[PDB]
Amino acid sequence: DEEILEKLRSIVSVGDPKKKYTRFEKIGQGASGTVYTAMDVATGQEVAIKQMNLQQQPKKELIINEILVMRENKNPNIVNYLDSYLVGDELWVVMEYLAGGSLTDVVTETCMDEGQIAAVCRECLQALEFLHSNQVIHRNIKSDNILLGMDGSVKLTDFGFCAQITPEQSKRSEMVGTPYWMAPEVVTRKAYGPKVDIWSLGIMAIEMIEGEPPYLNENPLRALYLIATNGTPELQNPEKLSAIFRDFLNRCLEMDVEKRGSAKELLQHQFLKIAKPLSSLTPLIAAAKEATKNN
Ligand SMILES: CCNc1ncc2cc(-c3ccc(-c4cncc(C)n4)cc3Cl)c(=O)n(C[C@H]3CC[C@H](N)CC3)c2n1
Repeated sequence: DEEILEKLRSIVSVGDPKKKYTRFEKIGQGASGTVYTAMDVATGQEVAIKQMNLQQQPKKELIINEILVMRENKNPNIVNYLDSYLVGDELWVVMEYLAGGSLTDVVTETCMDEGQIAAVCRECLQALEFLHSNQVIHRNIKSDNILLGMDGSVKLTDFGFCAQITPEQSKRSEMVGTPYWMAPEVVTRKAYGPKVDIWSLGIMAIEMIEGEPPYLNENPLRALYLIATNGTPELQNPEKLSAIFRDFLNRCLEMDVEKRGSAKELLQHQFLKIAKPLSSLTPLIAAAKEATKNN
């Protein structure tokens, strides 16, 4: 529709990004747009800006929904929205910039100890508690969507797949997310809720342990089948984990949605009590950057 486009345009101001921001440097590109780093002229704040051609963009309703969700869900454990501009047919969206890279770089190139894993899980559960208390389900938790500051701060990004629920409609039933990280009830199209994010967090903790989510060697379709049929995945070497870490994982990856922990109750779990300070993550960030120099 041209109606859905006009609705998208209406929630964005018309203006020039260069009035407030400079030193644009392209760090990425794709169909969904070009991504730059840039700087706030008045404050010196480094920012991340996405340039997007609106005409060609499919499923504009998801762009409307992401912008709306960010504007009303600002939090220290989220990669926050700063501003947006319309210029001609292109949309510019300004976000905080995190210079420490993604958690994916860390889990694929380093060995995290349990204190560092507990820290990351805590910060993520803080974001999830905030989101769920505002009836937002992320539905795409994975290390790729966890970004790190150079001080070890931990923030969640990418709200392109999130669902807003209501007491009227408090559950969803559609297969949305990234296969390896999807909870069984999502994969098999049952009525589901916020605890699907708790499952995906459990899979991300398996990333921090083993380097990959379960079945990454398989194609996405085979992985969906395996999740549906196996339920709670198995660790290669559970012997290597503490009793309290194993219990934390079990409570994230519980098949029974009523038995699975909420974000609020996992924030009280004993595993998080051994978390190291976030400064402990900066050597991992340094390692990850070194590892990925050649790409
Ligand atoms: C790793 C470098 N550090 C970093 N720090 C911050 C960001 C912020 C964004 C971003 C997020 C959301 C929006 C958005 C929101 N609402 C509507 C619309 C239309 N857009 C736009 C932007 Cl620019 C972004 O894409 N990346 C790039 C990374 C994203 C995560 C990915 N896995 C790696 C690249 C970022 N990278």
